[PDB]
Amino acid sequence: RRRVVITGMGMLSPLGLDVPSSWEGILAGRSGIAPIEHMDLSAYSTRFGGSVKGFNVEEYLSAKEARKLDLFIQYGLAASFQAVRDSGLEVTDANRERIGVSMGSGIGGLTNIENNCRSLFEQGPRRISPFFVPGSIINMVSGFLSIHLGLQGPNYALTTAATTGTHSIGMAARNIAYGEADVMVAGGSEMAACGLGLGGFGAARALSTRNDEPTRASRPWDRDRDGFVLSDGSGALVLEELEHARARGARIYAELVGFGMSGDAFHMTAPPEDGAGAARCMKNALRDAGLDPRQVDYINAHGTSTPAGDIAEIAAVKSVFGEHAHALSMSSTKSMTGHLLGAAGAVEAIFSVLALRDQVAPPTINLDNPDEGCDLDLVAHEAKPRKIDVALSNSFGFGGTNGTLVFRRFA
Amino acid sequence: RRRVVITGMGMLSPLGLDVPSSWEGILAGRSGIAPIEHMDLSAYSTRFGGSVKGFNVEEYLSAKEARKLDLFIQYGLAASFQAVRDSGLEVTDANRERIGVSMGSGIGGLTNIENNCRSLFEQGPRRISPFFVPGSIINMVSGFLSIHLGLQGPNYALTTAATTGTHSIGMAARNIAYGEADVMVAGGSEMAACGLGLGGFGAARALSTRNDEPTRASRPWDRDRDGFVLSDGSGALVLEELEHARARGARIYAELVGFGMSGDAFHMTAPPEDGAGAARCMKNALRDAGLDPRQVDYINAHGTSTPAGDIAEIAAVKSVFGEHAHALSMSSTKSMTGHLLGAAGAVEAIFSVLALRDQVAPPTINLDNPDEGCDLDLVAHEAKPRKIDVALSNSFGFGGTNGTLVFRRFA
Ligand SMILES: CC(C)NC(=O)c1cc[nH]n1
Ligand SMILES: CC(C)NC(=O)c1cc[nH]n1
Repeated sequence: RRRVVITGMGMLSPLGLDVPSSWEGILAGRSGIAPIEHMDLSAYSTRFGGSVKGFNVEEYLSAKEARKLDLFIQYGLAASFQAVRDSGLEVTDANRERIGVSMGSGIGGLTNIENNCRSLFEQGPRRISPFFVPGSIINMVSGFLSIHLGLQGPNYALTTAATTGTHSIGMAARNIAYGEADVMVAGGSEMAACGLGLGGFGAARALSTRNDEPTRASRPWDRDRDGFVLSDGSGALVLEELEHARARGARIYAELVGFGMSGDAFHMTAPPEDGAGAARCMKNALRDAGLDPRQVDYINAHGTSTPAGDIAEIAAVKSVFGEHAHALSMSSTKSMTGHLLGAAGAVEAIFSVLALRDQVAPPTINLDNPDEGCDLDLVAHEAKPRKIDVALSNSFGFGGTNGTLVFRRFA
Repeated sequence: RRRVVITGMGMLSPLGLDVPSSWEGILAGRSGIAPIEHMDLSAYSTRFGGSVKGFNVEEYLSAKEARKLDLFIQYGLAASFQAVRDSGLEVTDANRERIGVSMGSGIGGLTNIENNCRSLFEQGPRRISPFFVPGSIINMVSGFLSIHLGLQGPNYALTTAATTGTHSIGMAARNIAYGEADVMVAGGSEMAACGLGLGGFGAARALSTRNDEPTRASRPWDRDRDGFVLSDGSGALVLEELEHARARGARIYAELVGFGMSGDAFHMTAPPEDGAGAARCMKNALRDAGLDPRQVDYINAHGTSTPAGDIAEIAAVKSVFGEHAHALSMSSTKSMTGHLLGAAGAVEAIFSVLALRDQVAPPTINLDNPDEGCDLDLVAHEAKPRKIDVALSNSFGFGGTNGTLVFRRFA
């Protein structure tokens, strides 16, 4: 089985329009959460979220091309273009069949759907945009990236709710490991802040309603948590076979050593109280990496700020790591970014890789009063410089679909 | 030890095809910035700039000669011919060895290089013009001017990015001071508005992207500034030893009393936040002039409309001038002209000399909301008649290369 390394990273998040600006916010404990400006939400129970501020699509695409694409596609292409530039890779006739794309989304083009739905109900079907389908379907980040850069390798898209970015990266790594590609651009994107998004998650009572203090709403493992915060953006990584990277003198950030999956097979939105599914998934990833639990230094948690979810993840980490659960550091960067849904696993993979580069555990902000049994090192309030050789990233999605990635300092 | 005065000036700018037309625009607060007409930029993130409008090279050169020369050389020769005519100097066998030229450029013949590169890639090397080298190299403004007018004195060219025009004038003044010339034609020219120029500065994210309001894009010290505006043109001055000027009854505009240089030694494109390099450079120029900071009445700023640059220049002016920083007037004429790069220091030297002639500080247009700490007299919006005995002109360039000129009312 071939080794897979990370040679390029790209991002849009509520904290920044690139990786270095986002990471500066993470290490400073900055919130990207604010009242939403782009629609009137006076009728909604949640009126805040994590928006991308000041995005200029014309840095990436012509105004002509951009007009045809939903925001989630613009965001996915921005992160992908950043990652490919960051990698330094040159695409040629000799390698274009060996370079593929796996960029996913949880909910896809809900804004475009809403806008075309308005035209349809008011004025009938002949008002629908000709670009409605190709500019809204989830696989068009992978499609449009492949067309723009001439990538002819495996071309697909995952949609697994909060697990999307984690599955996208893990399965792209499998393509490289088993020899069906040498390079993959993998990750996810999301822009679900429309009436149907805030209204839909609101109707399921999944969202924090702390409208008076939006920056305090996302509070993983805190006793006063009341649901997740909806956020927008994108993450992309260039995954590359090790000898391919070495041959061209690529800068290597870290090694992707492990990928695990499981299903809870329990409930449509609630985890089992002991997080048994999450425990199996983390053990599967560590076994894939050939690592003992005692070798893990940092966990980037799922940690969405939900009553049932946050405590199930603690139970799963205690089950897998035993006494070592009190030696590792675990934090939820969703305390600062909110929940990017299909992009969460992509941006959190990048944060896990930068924790390895910079030897620092990002904080869990807003952890004022840890709940019953939440007695691990959850890196409350402030970043913690420490030794990190192995970093684990968890994603648990609606339906009980679980994914874990394991990254290692490269040697 | 000899005194140096200005006896002739010439210009092409986005505001006019000569000095008086350009200065009328400056004092009226007119913008020279517009959507670019000479190429299709529909695919670029910046689609506007400061173009020279209605330039006729046949006013200066035969069609034969002009066809051999890049636009930046045509522009440099136009300004130089204007300055020499303006000075009234007669070139003879008795003085031609005592008259030299120092005309520079930041980027030089990028248009010609791009056009010859197209021929080379499509049709191979025998399609390259025989005039490609002598018609594109930066020293051919000095070369062609010397041949056309029979000037046999010191003959050279500076290339120091945004500092080019300032270094060119200061070093020409040193030649006269030290006795190696009695007259120098000095300044700079630029025409970087080709695909490689807009594309190159765009790729570095150095340019404003305010395509919806081009005349509002250049907004030095304004909280909503987002990078510089690329502009084209040329400036030339006839510098002359004082007794030489007096003897022939020359009209004297002003005295060039000081020239200072420094390097930031900090970063390739960013200044130090406190502008320590700019402060050393201004002090060096004042020490050269034998002036105290309290004697400065007007500063023509570098003021390019960049986030880091504009606030560094304020810090440097506060450091050098102390309480007097609130008594002098400082403005950026790039608010109107945009950034002429290698020509910026030449056209801004001319504006500093005319501020002395006319006793008026040109405005900083578009200064709607001055940023934190930008609380000096920045001559917002409208020209300000006032007493000006001493005017300073600043230029700070890529690489941290700094130059300052000091001009005085002549007595
Ligand atoms: C999103 C739901 C189904 N899952 C969890 O919150 C969770 C926590 C631990 N294992 N699973
Ligand atoms: C062009 C860059 C390198 N320099 C400045 O903008 C600047 C401002 C004050 N000192 N330096």
